[PDB]
Amino acid sequence: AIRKKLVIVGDGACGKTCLLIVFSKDQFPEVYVPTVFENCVADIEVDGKQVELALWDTAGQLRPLSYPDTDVILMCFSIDSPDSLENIPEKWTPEVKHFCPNVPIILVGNKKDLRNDEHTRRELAKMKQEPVKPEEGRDMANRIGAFGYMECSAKTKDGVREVFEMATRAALQ
Ligand SMILES: Nc1nc2c(ncn2[C@@H]2O[C@H](COP(=O)(O)OP(=O)(O)O)[C@@H](O)[C@H]2O)c(=O)[nH]1
Ligand SMILES: [Mg+2]
Repeated sequence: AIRKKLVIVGDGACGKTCLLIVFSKDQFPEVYVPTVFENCVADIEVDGKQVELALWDTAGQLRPLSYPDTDVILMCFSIDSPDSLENIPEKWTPEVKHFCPNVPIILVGNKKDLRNDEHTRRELAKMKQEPVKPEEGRDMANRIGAFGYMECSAKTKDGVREVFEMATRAALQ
């Protein structure tokens, strides 16, 4: 199998750990771990090629120790948090491109299921905000030079497989 290292970064609580666990175990977690700490390698097949994908979780609140030899980056925000999106160019892209200057980035909008959630929309409206729109994610992907923009929901599994398929294709370049 082809072996590739993936590192996932982004604001705390934007769904990184749940995304990794739903992809690798096909089950939304019932217990809380800040970062995946065991069994970090998942299999995936892309265009006939077997690829082993090592999944490196991070705390988004030492962290640069995860960056060496990375083959692809998942840079995440949450669709229920316009603030987590604004931290993409202000915090995460400067850090990732410093330690991983030419590693491909997939920009990922997590928690897609909350875009139409009424509690989410009510909480954001009291701050004069609304959920991130897909056109905003695409614009940000252009801004930071990401290989692609993907939306997903770890809760519903919608788009999860596609995120990692796109990341693997980017890593194989
Ligand atoms: N509604 C919804 N909640 C999610 C989703 N993914 C993760 N979460 C919730 O969001 C919280 C933070 O998730 P976590 O993966 O630990 O975030 P991390 O700090 O970025 O690793 C937790 O309460 C999760 O249950 C999702 O896709 N949809
Ligand atoms: Mg986590």
